[PDB]
Amino acid sequence: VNSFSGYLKLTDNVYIKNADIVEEAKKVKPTVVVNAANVYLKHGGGVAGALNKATNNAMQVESDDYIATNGPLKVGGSCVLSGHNLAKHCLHVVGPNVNKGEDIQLLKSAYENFNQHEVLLAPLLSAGIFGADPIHSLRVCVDTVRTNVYLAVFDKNLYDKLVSSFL
Ligand SMILES: COc1cncc(C(=O)NCCNC(=O)c2ncccc2O)c1
Repeated sequence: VNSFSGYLKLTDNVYIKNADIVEEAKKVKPTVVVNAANVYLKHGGGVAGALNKATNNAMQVESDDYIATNGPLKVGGSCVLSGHNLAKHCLHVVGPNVNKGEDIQLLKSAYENFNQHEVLLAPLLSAGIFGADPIHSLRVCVDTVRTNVYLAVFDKNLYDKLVSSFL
């Protein structure tokens, strides 16, 4: 038993809710919150901008030190940093950005990072400003992630579509 509340169960291990991931993180304090990161960990907008804003820019300060030491992530890759006031840890995962021409097949590799964590609160990778089809992202999630994932979908209209079209 865990503290996540109000989720619709899609599969044995995947759950989904219409929620603001920032508000959900502040209430649950999960072990892991997933950020929709880019390779530079520049948290300017979308999920990343909202998570970073909720940390009062501490996420960005930590991220800049990470990049200065390690260089950029790979598309499809990830790193574990602090969750600040939102979670114990933040798993920064780089899904392919369609608006940059990145290969959508890398979406499966991106979701594989979730398997290193027993339970996660996460957004749909490559959705929103990353330009992928969220229905496709949900399908890849269900077919790739084997650990317990609680998906927060900000847009109510999208949440209902995602639910109604789920196979
Ligand atoms: C590319 O295919 C698509 C099909 N249908 C919908 C989308 C989409 O992402 N729509 C934007 C949904 N809104 C939000 O996520 C949102 N989040 C936070 C605050 C306010 C907000 O409106 C994409």
